[PDB]
Amino acid sequence: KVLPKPLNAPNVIDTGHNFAVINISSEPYFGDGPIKSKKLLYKPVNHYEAWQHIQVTNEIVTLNYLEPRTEYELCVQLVRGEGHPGPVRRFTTASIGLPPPRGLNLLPKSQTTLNLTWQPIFPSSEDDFYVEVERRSNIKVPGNLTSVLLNNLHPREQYMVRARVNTKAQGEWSEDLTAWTLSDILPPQPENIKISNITHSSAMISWTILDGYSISSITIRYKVQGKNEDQHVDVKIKNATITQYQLKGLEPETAYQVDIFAENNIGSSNPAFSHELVTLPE
Amino acid sequence: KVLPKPLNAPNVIDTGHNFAVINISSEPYFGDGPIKSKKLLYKPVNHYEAWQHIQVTNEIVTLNYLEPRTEYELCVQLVRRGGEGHPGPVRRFTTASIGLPPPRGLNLLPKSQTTLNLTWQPIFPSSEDDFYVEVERRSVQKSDQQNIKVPGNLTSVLLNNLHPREQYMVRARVNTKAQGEWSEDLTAWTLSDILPPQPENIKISNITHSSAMISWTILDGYSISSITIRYKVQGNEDQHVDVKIKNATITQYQLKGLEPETAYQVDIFAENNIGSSNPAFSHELVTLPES
Repeated sequence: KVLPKPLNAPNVIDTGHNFAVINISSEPYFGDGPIKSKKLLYKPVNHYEAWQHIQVTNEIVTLNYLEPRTEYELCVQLVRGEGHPGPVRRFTTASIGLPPPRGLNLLPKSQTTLNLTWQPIFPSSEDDFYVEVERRSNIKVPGNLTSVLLNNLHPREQYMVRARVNTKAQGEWSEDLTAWTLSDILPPQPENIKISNITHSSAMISWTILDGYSISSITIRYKVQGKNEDQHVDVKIKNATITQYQLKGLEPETAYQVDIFAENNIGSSNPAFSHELVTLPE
Repeated sequence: KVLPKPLNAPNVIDTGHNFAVINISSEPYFGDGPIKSKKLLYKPVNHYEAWQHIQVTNEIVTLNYLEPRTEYELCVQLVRRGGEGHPGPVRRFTTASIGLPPPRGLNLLPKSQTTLNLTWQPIFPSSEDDFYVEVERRSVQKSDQQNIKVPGNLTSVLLNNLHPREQYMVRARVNTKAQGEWSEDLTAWTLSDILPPQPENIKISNITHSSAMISWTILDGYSISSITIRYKVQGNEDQHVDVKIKNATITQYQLKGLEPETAYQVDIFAENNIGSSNPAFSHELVTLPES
């Protein structure tokens, strides 16, 4: 009595990202009936492990608890003991959405050009991928790239850009990245110049700058009041987010001339001078 | 003894706006000398009043206390050593102009992305010189200065050929041959060519059960003329409220009359000549309970 063995490989009916629905194609078989038990054997390809299995009452079965984008192999055994496995079916599960690229940075390269960069990407699957970049009013860049040049923009403009990673699935959008093109003109001077916490040795100085002019740096020049002074002091603040400063080491009962500048890709601003800093006796 | 009278008119040799230097031209004369005293008579033309007079010891006198751009007439009388003779020929001269004050009601207003219009009240000067208006356009750093002269019968000058979203300093003065006083600088922005950035630095503080204080920052230079604060109860909704602020210098706002223990969706917009900005959202408006 020849042990029965299916004619056709199992058929995949519906595939998800975590589940596969299979028609095991038990019948028709070759050999002698009747059949008292049908077994579907399944296993992720290139995984060194024993085959998993379940008994199938009928013809249709759903494999749950699967992994994304994984290829699985399927075959069926029938019992009249156990016979030879039928033809093998291979299928791959579905892609899930990828999170946006890491270390996203949008930076000015010119007055008409922004550069968007991200960290190199290592997916959990061998999907072919590209990055979709959206300027918020679309350009598709090959996934082997980590930088995209956004051209033909206008000087002194503010742009918002987001990205996502596309395979077959569509990716999760990044949060917007806001950046400015470089300025075409000199920056405006610092504003709201107040001086507080005067001592005999020190004083606090604060200001605000206007956004939109690519102000990358701030110079605070101070100097003892005289028509005859051989020395002045330039403090150079290369991070234009700092908006206050403690002046220390001054001379008591002394009048100072304080000037505050702001610079960008074009040049410096006019002096935002302050009405006199005069330290206290002692 | 035929009474002595000068033959030439006095000569004006220097001229200011408040003074005149005169050679009285006493000699040569007609008649019989010698000369005991010389007298220069002078008067503002078209002034119904008596002639003023000054004694001149020698030949050169300096008339002070004069008025700007005023026509005067001069003549000289002589006394001999042994009364007063005929006045000599008359010399007319006009004093010099002083610098006029700047135009009044000065106003600089943006008309387009590339045009500013400068206006002023019609000018009625204290003299009758042919005058003009000089308009000086500079940048904030006083870079590309452009001077334009406009005929004095005009009250408006269009300063086109500029650039969108830029600031310009404009001052004016009224000139004759005497240069006028420069007016105070007027600064104005050209109209935007693009939509305004959304307001930023949005802060919601002083939360109560009834209110809150919304602060924000907008960017100068985009010709932003209005601010819209739109808030609804978080939920579709059958109603919402639009606070409309026409003074774009207001950066705070006190929302009042708010239901206790409730969540609001607050959006803030910026409006200019091109249109409206993207909304500046905040889900952060959640009041405190009646307690």
